[PDB]
Amino acid sequence: MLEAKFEEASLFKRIIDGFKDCVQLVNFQCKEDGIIAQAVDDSRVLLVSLEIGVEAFQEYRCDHPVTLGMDLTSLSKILRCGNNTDTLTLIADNTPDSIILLFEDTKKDRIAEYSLKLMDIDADFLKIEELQYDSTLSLPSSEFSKIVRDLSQLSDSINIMITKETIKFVADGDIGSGSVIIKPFVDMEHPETSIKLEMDQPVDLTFGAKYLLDIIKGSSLSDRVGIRLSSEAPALFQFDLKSGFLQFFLAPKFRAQSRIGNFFKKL
Amino acid sequence: MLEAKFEEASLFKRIIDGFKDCVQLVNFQCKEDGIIAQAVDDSRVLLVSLEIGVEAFQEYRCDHPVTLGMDLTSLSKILRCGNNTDTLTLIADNTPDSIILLFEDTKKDRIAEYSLKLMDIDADFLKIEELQYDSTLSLPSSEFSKIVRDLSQLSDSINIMITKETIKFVADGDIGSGSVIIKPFVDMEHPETSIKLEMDQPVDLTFGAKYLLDIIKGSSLSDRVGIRLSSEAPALFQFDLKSGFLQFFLAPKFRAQSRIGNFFKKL
Amino acid sequence: MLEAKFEEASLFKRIIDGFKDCVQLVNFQCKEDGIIAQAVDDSRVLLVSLEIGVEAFQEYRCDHPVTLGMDLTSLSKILRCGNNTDTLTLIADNTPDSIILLFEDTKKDRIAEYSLKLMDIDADFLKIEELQYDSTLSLPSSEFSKIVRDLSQLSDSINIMITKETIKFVADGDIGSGSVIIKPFVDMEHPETSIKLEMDQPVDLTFGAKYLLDIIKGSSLSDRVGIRLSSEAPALFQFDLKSGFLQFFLAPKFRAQSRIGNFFKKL
Repeated sequence: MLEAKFEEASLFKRIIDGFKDCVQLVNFQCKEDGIIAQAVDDSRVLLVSLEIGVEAFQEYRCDHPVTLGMDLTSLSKILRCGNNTDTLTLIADNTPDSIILLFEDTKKDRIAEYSLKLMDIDADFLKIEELQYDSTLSLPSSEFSKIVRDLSQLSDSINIMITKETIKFVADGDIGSGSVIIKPFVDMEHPETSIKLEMDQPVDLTFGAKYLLDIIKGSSLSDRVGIRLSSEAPALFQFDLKSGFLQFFLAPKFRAQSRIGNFFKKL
Repeated sequence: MLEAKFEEASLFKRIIDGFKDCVQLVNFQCKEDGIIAQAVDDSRVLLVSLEIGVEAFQEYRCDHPVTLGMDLTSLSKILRCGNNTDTLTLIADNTPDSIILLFEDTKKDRIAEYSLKLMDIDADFLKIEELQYDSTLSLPSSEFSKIVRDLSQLSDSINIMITKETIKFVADGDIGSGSVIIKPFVDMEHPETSIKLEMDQPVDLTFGAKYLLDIIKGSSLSDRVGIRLSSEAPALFQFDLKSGFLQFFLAPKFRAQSRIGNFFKKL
Repeated sequence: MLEAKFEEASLFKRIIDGFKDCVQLVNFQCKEDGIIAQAVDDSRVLLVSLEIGVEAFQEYRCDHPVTLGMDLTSLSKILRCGNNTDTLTLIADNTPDSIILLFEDTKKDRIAEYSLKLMDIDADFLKIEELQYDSTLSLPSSEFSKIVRDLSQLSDSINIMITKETIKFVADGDIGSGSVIIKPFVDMEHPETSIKLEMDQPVDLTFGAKYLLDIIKGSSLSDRVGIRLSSEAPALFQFDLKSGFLQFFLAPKFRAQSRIGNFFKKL
């Protein structure tokens, strides 16, 4: 038996929005420490990884570990039934063939109970390699999605280059090219805006703009994206949650598109 | 000679919007005490019925009874030409071959005189029965249409069930289920937020969501919808005007779509 | 070498927006006194002509006169970048094969630099002899596009008739017809809402509503359009900038559309 209550239903909606469009059929495995999910797009270059701590809920309790296979686009149909600020409680049984979503309003005399039919999804789970990154940076999610959205008009590839307190996004395509250069700074007056490069080695990696355009959809979960780049492993884009996170692992282009399985092996 | 005058043109526009998406070709009957209209969907499940009392006009004069056959989508093209706040004056002659719409502003000697060609529409007036309904309820137009819009994600059929001070909407479909339970409560704080119910008899009917979604388009005429349900009659959805109304009669599904002609016969 | 700076990038976006939908491949000629552009639609009915004086730039310099052939729809992709209020600097070389667009934000130390590949466009330039117009008028750009957008609901032709302190737009079509008449006046409380007419002879011209709908897109540049109509010359619609303008020369219909090339000959 599972009983997870979100203080505001919009949170679980913003989370699910964060990686539908990249993958549609996801296994949500509910443990007693929270809910985790992992999924790889059909091109095998982008790996979504979800972690929600018990702490992120108003109340959470999972008797046994349970796997909830869900179609994200049908789940998001249900998740638009909220009143944005409603009490969303995910509830399920022992060997559930369906989960229940119970939207509660504070005004009471008003409760809505939706049932999502579950699905059997084969689970290819890939151990995420504990690895050190050459250059880890952090910037407001707001400005990153604007950098990505601008340059993707110009090319199918965006390149990230970290050199000595220089972060350089470049896109070169048929109609032309673009550069946006940002340098690390703290503005304590309003500190939710610092660019924090930390560079061991310089890194020059190129990614498909299409995957980055799906990654920036996680911006609705955190004020700042943390990006961690390594010369020869997938890049980590991370949006931080109340006490979990949404992580996109992006196989870079070396430029041949490499696949995420060339770094991460099955369980 | 007909000279109807809406001090605010927006009101004849919100009226037509309430059922342009339901029936296209409608006959507007203009007599001495006001205007009536009646139309049935091409599937003969929905019966729209319009009534505008004279009191709803700022000025109104109709010498002898006149019928205006109109293509609602062409009328709505013209009705989108105002400033919302213009005084729209509806005008016609004897044996009218076209109607006149006269938008007047109060912020300038501005007059946009439009002419809509009239149309010959076969009259299919059906009598109305409205026998003592087992149960009648009323709720905010806002709250009703969101209930309908939510559940229609889940199934093609919405079922309404009235019991002791409990109104239950339920939708059962391929991806899952949804039910909303509301309880009558009258609330002096603000009168617009009161759910009213009178159950002489408990009653449950199932309707096509596709039709309900056209019915909720009437939300733009009153802040509250009135619903009247009986076991062997069509359901009555009613949006009230200042001395008028727009009503939808909906043939229920009792697993089969029944057609309104099994309840209403010709004139 | 060319260095043209807009104080706000917003201006060059709304300028290009004003006629990207009318012609796609435009030659922008930078002389030292500013930038000029002229282009004709594929139907040879509408002639766009642009003029930006240096007075319109925050900063401006052009050593030798240079022509930049540009694809407007590719240019507007770049012009969608930046923060609308950045300092956009247009930059070019001797025989430039590319333009450089430099978005600066006057708040942080961030510079975004785009390069647009140029285009080889044959300079179909027309000598323009505007002559005397029988009638010239001016009204709010707001009100003109609302008149045009309204009346094109009804027909493919809109007729403008100037006669005795009366401006009369008429549209006659299949579903019906509409006429709006405006009279010349002045309200000093708000002096940008005034209709100004000056008539030597009355004029009655008919235009294609498709062309008018592209012309009204210039409203994003000025609060007022100036219209000048003569009997057998194209109509002039003009939106004024601080030091320059965007003007449309529109070959009238006489039931038959004339071609701009029947009034203006090659250079």
